[PDB]
Formats: sequence, structure tokens, C-alpha cells
Amino acid sequence: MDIKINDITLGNNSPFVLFGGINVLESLDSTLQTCAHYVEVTRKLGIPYIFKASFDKANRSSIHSYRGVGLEEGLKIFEKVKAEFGIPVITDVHEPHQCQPVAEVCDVIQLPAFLARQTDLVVAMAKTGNVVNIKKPQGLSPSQMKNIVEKFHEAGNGKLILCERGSSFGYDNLVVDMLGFGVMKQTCGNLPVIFDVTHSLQTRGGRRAQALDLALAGMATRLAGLFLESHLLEDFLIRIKALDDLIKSQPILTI
Amino acid sequence: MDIKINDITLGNNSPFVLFGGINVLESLDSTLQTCAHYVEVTRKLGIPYIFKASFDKANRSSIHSYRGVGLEEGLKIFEKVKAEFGIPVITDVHEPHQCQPVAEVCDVIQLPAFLARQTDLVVAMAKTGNVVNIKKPQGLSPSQMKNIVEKFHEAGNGKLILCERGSSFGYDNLVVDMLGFGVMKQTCGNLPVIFDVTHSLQTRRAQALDLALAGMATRLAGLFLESALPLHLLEDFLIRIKALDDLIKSQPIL
Amino acid sequence: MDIKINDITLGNNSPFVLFGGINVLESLDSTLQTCAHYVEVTRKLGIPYIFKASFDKANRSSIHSYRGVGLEEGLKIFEKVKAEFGIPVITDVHEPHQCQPVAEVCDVIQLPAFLARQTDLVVAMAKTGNVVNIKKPQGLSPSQMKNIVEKFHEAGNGKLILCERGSSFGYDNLVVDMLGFGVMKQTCGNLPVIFDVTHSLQRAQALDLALAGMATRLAGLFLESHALPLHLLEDFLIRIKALDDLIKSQPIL
Amino acid sequence: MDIKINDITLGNNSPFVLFGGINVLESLDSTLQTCAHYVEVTRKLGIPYIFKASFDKANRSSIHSYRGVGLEEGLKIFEKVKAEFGIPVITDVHEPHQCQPVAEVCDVIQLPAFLARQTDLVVAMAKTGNVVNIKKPQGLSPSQMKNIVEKFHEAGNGKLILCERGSSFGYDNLVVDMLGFGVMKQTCGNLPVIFDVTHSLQGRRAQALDLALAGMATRLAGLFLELHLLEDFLIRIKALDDLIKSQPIL
Ligand SMILES: [Cl-]
Ligand SMILES: [Cl-]
Repeated sequence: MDIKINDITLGNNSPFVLFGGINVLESLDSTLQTCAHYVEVTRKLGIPYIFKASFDKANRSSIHSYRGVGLEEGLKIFEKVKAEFGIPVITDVHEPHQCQPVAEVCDVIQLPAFLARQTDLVVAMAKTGNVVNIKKPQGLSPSQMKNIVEKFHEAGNGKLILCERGSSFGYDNLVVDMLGFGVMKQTCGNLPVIFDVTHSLQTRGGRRAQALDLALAGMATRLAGLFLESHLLEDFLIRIKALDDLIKSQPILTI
Repeated sequence: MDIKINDITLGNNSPFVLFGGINVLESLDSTLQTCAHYVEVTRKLGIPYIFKASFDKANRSSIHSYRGVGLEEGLKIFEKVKAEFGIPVITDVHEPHQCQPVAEVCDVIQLPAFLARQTDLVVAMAKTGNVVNIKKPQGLSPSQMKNIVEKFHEAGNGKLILCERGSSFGYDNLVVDMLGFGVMKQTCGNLPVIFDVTHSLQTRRAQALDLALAGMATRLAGLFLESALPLHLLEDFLIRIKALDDLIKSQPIL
Repeated sequence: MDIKINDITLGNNSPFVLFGGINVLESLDSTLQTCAHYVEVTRKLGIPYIFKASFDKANRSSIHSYRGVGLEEGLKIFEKVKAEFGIPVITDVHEPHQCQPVAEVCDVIQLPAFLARQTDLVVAMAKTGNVVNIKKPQGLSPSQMKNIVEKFHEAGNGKLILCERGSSFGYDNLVVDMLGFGVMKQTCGNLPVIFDVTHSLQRAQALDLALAGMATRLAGLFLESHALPLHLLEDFLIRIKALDDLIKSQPIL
Repeated sequence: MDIKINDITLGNNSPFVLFGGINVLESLDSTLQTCAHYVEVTRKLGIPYIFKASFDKANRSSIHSYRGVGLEEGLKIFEKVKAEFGIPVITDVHEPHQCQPVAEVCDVIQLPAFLARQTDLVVAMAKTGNVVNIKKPQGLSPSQMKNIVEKFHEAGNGKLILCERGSSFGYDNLVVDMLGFGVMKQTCGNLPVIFDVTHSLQGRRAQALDLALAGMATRLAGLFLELHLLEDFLIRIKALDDLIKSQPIL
């Protein structure tokens, strides 16, 4: 099942969409400058692009780390990003009451992994009618994502993206099960599946050569998109796009 | 470090405290009846007791599932439990705004495992000044528990209980690492450590008893369970736990 | 099901039996000196005792690190241990050909974990008629131990001990599932289960882990020393024995 | 580091080599038939090929289960495979004494995963001088493969292939860590790394393909496995492999 996001078609058999930006919104000037780098590299490679940032990050490394500019100013910034670049945007929400005003502006709203089971947030997200990105908890098996999907369906919204971020592997480590993508496709109605390579790695060419190997491996399984929590970018995306074009150009095996 | 909860002393070298009750509050009558059974059994065995229940089930499989009586009616029920039995009580919170009104009534407030990294909830819980029970996420190693502890300390509250509930083991399965208790004691200032045997089993009453015994053998402040154990096996179960706990606590550490 | 090993009764409802000694046999004088320490401590606490060592360590940190004295000398050392102390002994075998000559001397022979699925070794061990200790591979779930058991039974030997040594937990790391004991008891005919706390561990940690395991009601404890330091042995065993006495004195629920 | 196996160059920056055949040798006729299928498909796609089989099933469901033809007859069969098809072959060894006679015939000898820490087997394998395929135990981290490699080097043999076969993931289940390939390359001198996709998988055709593709996307020397299913599968692997090998490393 494909999902239309303005002029973008997101789907497991469509060219991959890149989801990328900054961690937290600080200022309009800072945001536009970063977004302009992503936009210029992606436009030049012809890769569809969705800008990501948090306006209010509830899951911070420290208590007093900056949460972001907040709902009101954040949504202003996002409006400016959409107007200047003509691209869709994505942001996370952690409180039910935030969902509706965020959804007036943000094309995709994101369910953080740690809140993925919180029924009230699921419901309030669903009721926006917006495209939703469901982050897979590291403790949830791929065959149980269908239960989160079910709850969104009960609450009236089927425009759902499934985002892999790795699975708990002993202590501390995360491993990404390359079979999980296929399990999610088979059990969740072939909804678009995207890969958050960055998180998948935070606990493991340095990080750069690893991110590339892991992104390649995941995209080889035929996925709707790639999600980075962030010329260097350009070399990376050239390789991802090469693999993605090859894979998507071949028909799926046939019974 | 010991923590005082009314007349109870909770600590890794003190007699074990039982945190027990029901999953979700449904009615006043049901709750008082169950609580009376726990109270009568624990008082006769001489085991300190804290009554546990949730006023809300925040992650049901269905949006249409029964979720509990809710904050307002739930706190009423907890006030009645405290007035009738004179015991401390414990319940979980899911939203920052709930922390203060819950803490006015509930002696111990609990950070659910899924929310343990919701920084705003941590901060709002800490500011209550109440005793807090931190449920260890199944994806968090015992040597990183100190990071949650740090955050509570930075926000001004050192009255923290660490609650083991098992660790992710492949898909859909939990294992309890009996070495984790010691790692938590060593790295988190010997704060009280308690064992949630019930949730620790959930992926799998002979097994609860074996697992509870194993955990208490490592010398713990408390045991945390639901009744899930059938309610009339409770007295026989606790007789065995208390026997082991008395033996272990009577031997000096080294 | 209990198993008789000379005058010892080994069984999940019997006082725990200590299986203890050294990693690899390196000399006669030093083996006897270590064994004497075990024997004096265990006799003083009234704990039944089986001396353990390998004559040939197959998985060494380096290729030329010493394998041990070897089969011929190793069996002579074990005969000396049995003559001097009158206690049973246990050792591992790696090759089918070694089974017979080892079993003539040793009261228990041990199937190493890495070889536990080698059908020829299983068959040759079984055919000795000896008591066998089956080391649980770290990659094998407790509900699959029954398949090793089955193969021993097909080959004619039901005098089997099951030995827990932990399970792979992510990379390079072991966790002991305290529910695995019960699963093995339930699926393998309540054969004696013992706990190798030493190999499970990679201390105050050894003691905690040993206590936790023995709290689940087991036939025995399996450990090494030099690994626990040899003079803390008595203090360690006093605590194990206290817990084991308490647990075994209560009827099963 | 590349390894020459007759006319084949095996190496992490070379076209992938398929290691394929049957589980256990049963008879000359059914072995030749299966081998001929692999040979005809690989030749027609232009993929280098090494035939694999065991002469002995070391872990059998029953003591009475069929075990395979055994060393003597098994080596006869391998000689006939080499003579008829002119390809290298690979088989596993379980006992030190078997190493030399197996190595006389078999181009590559394989160290099974369960025996990978059996030092006497390591030493006897090493002393053959043959190309060795080291099966990575499901309980061993990728950063520890270097310790096995070190032992083979101390015993005088650097012609080693590292073979990924998945890692224990809870009970009774495997997962393949796609970062492990790179860790092994970086810590073990860039020795050839291959991927046993078949054993890594504790319908099923779609899974093997996804997993094989994911692994070969990390740039590997080879792939190891057991209406036209093989060819349709290898067509896709070879497409990916050609793309990945044509891009320079960064
Ligand atoms: Cl998560
Ligand atoms: Cl004997």
C-alpha cells in the first residue's frame, strides 16, 4: 500500500524516500540552513526528501538539555520550511493534546518508540487523519507491530509508516534483523516500511562505514525509505540510490 | 541506603517488604476485599506490606479494552484503603500533570518501564518529594540503571527504589539475570532493590515460586507481585519466601 | 530419579553434592594438595564431595598452552586420588576411544558442552554404562536437553546428570535462566540437575549466583578453584549449605 | 587478502563465489546429478562455483538415523566430482586424524562451528596447508574471530575464509548482525568473508533471498548455501553483487 505525501509517493515498491534533518529546532535561521543542505543534495540526486526535527523533545539525554523552541514557534518554523522549499515535514509528538495543532501543519507526525503502546497518544494521533510514522520499540518483535497497526485502524487511520530501529541484543547492543522487514510487510498489509539506521547504531570509516553497510543491507530488502537522525551525505546517498534503483527495478519473485 | 515508608524500613539488608495487590482498580468493594486478604496474611506472617494497584491501564491491546476506574475515582479508593488498613500504597503515573495529585495520596509513586526515559515525567515525579519506584525497562542493562537514578538526583529526589522486571531475550521472551541485582546495588549507591516476579514471567504456581526464591536469594529489599498468583496460594507462597529471606538476611555479607 | 555414586545419593531432593576441583591436571603433588583441602572442608561440613579435573583440555587459549598430563598419567593421578581419599571423581572425555579406559577409573564421565551433539561420542559414552554428566551447550534451550537425553536412552544408559552452564546473551556474555532448571526437571524425567556456576560466570558474584540457583532445588553445585580462591571455600560452602538445608527440608509445593 | 582456489580468485573485492551443494553424501549418482545442476546454472550466469557436501552427519536425530557414506566412500565421490566437472570442492572434518586424508582430495576443508575452539582440530587442519573455511559459532562475537585466526597463523596457515552463519538470539532462534561482516574484515586482516545463508535461517524462498541480498550488500567474497528456483535466486544475487563490487570502497 502506497501513501501519497503531497507530490511524493511513499511505498515499498517506489523509489526510496529520505527522512532527515536536525534533532531539535532552535531557530528559524539555523533550521533553514540545514534544511537547504539536505534539499540541495537530494534535488541534485533526484531523491524525494522529507525534513525532520523535534519542536519539543521529551526524551532528552539530560533533564536540562534544550527541549526545542516549543509548539508555537516550532510550527511557525515548519511553515516557513514548507513555503521556502516546497517539501513535506515530519515531527514527533508526545502529548495527545499536541496532535491536532501539529497535524494542521506537519505532513507526517511520529509516534516515539517508547510511547508506541500508549493508547491515548495512538488514538489522538489517529484522529488527526494525518500520515503517521510508527517507531518500532527495540523490545517489540516484528510480528507484534500488527497490534499497533490494529489500534490505529480501530481509531480510523490507515496511513501508517513502520519504522525499524533495531532490536535489543543481550545488554546494550542493538542488532537489526533483516528478516523483520519482511515479517512486517506480510503481517501489516504491506504498509510502507522505513529504516532508522542511525538509532540502530548509537550503541555500536568509523560510524560512517558502518552506517553505510547497514543502510545498504536494509535497503537491499526493498524498503520505502531511509531515516537518518543526524558531500559526505552526497557520497552516501549516491550509493544508497544506486542499490535502491537496482532493487526497485526488478520485479518481486513470482509464485 | 534504607528508605522509611511510614513505619516500614525498606532496605537491602532489612526484612523483605511485599508490594502486592491487583493489576487494575475496578471497584471499591473488590479492592477492599483483596486488600484485606493481603493484610491479614502478611500481618500474621509478620511481613511488611504495601498495597499496589493501577488506576489506569495505559497500554491495552485494544482501544476498546477496559482501562480502570481512572484518577479521580482511583485516588478515592486509595484513600479508603489507607484509612481502613493504615498501610502505605503504591500506584503508577503516566502523565506529568498526574504526579502531584497522585502523590498527595499515594505513598509510593511508580515510573512505568516504557516511560522511564520520558524526562518530563521523571522531573515531575522527582519534584513530588515522594518515594519513587523505578521499573527497570526490559531493554536497559543493569549498569545503566544509574542513569535514571542520576536524573532523579539532579531533579532533587534520592528516595528511589529499583525494580527488576526481567530483560529482553530474543523476541517476545524475558530472562531474569540474577547478577543484575548486585550490579544495581554496586552502581546505584545500594538503593533498595525489589523484584517484580510477576511481570518477569509474562512471556512464559511452580515457576513464580522458584523464580522468586532465586531472586530473594541474592538479598533484596522486597518482592513485587500480582494475584498472576491465585489469591489463596498466597499464604503458602509467602511462608516459603519469608523462610528464605530470614535465612539470607541472618547471615552477614562478604 | 536419584543416582547412586558409590555411597553418595545424588538427586534433586537430596542434600547437594559438590563437584569441585581444578581445571587441568598438571602434577600429582599439587592435585593431591588441592583435593585434600576440598576433602577436609567438605568432611567438616558434612557435604558429599566428588573431585573434578581434566586430563586433557581441548579448548585452550593458545595452541601450545599445556593440555594437561594426558590420559595415561591423568588416570594414574585419579587412581591415587581415589586410593588416598576414598571419594568419587569426575573428568571429561573428547574422543570415543577414550570412553572405556576413562570409565574404568572415573566414577563420572563428562560430555563437554561443545561436543554434546556429537552422536558418536554420545553413543560411546552411553555404552560404558557409567554415570554421565551432560554439560548443556550455551546455545541450547533447556527444553531441548531431552533430545540429548533420548539419545543416551536409545544407546542404553539412563544414569545421566544435567549440568547448567548458562546461555548466550547477546555477544560474549552469559545469563543463567533460573526457570531452565525446572524446564529440564519437567521434560527430562526429573534426572539430577547440577549447576556449573564457574563457567556460567563470564567473587561476591559467584556466591549470589550459586545461591540463586540452589534456591530452585538442585542436586548439586559444580565449581573450580585456584575460579574461586581456595581458602574462601569454607565460608562459601557454609552459605550454600545453609540455603540448601533450608530448601530441601521443605516439601515441594 | 585474496585466496586462489585453482582458477578461482576468492576475495572481498572480487566477484562472489557460490559454495553450494547438498547436506550429506548418499550416493555417487545423486551427488553427480545435483552437482551437474549447480554447474550448469552457475556456468550459464558466469558465477564461480565450489561444490559442497558432508561425508559424515555428525549430529543425527537418532543414534539409528542414516549417517552418510563415510570418509572412504565420500572421498571417492569427491574425486569423481573433481574429475567430471573440473571444479573445487569443500567438506567438513570432525576429527584431527581425518584432516590429512581429506585434504589430499578436498580443496577446502571446513571447521564446523561447534568445534571451532577445539585446538587439536585447529592445529591438524592448519598443518594440511589447505584453504580452510572457519564457521563462526553462533555464540561467538565477530570481534573474537581474530582469536581463531591467530591460532591458525601460529600453526602456519593463513589461507582462511571466515563464514558467518548467524548469532544466538534468545532460545532456539538466530539473527544475523550485518555489522559483523565489517568487524571481521577490519580485525582479521580482510580475509575473505562468506555468508552461510542457509544455516542462518533456523515463504522461506523469499526469506533466503532477502537475507542473502542484505548480506551481499555489505561486500562479501561469497555466498554459501544448500520451478527454476536456484537460477532465479542467483540472477538477483549476481546483479547486486556486480553493482556493489563496481563501486569503490570509502
Ligand atoms: Cl525503544
Ligand atoms: Cl567408572
